[PDB]
Amino acid sequence: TVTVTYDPSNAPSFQQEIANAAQIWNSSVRNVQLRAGGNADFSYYEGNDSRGSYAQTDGHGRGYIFLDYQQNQQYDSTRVTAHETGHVLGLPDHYQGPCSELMSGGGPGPSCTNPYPNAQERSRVNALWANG
Ligand SMILES: [Ca+2]
Ligand SMILES: [Zn+2]
Repeated sequence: TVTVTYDPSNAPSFQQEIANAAQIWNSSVRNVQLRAGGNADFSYYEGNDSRGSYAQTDGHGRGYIFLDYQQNQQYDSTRVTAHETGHVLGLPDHYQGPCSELMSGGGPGPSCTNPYPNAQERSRVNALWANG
């Protein structure tokens, strides 16, 4: 198991939802775990961007996530935050997917509140982190 360290301190409005998203990923996958702490690999920020939330990441643990205020009010914020964290873990956008896919993001609309990755998404993250 590898540990990826995140810094939540620059997204003060989202502390509970970041904790929730980290606990959802930690409860779902075996080969990587997320922990808050110093000398972090990736960081969370907040603000306004009409495009919504986004991730600037290499897809293997590094970079940052921007959490947009409007998207996190109109959609379930746990799903949004867990979704963007999925990009840092290596998973791509799949907007045409159903609500049971976390990586379909906002595609299924604001009635979809599911923040958990499905079995295939879990398997893919485990394989991407199998060798660190
Ligand atoms: Ca929620
Ligand atoms: Zn996405």
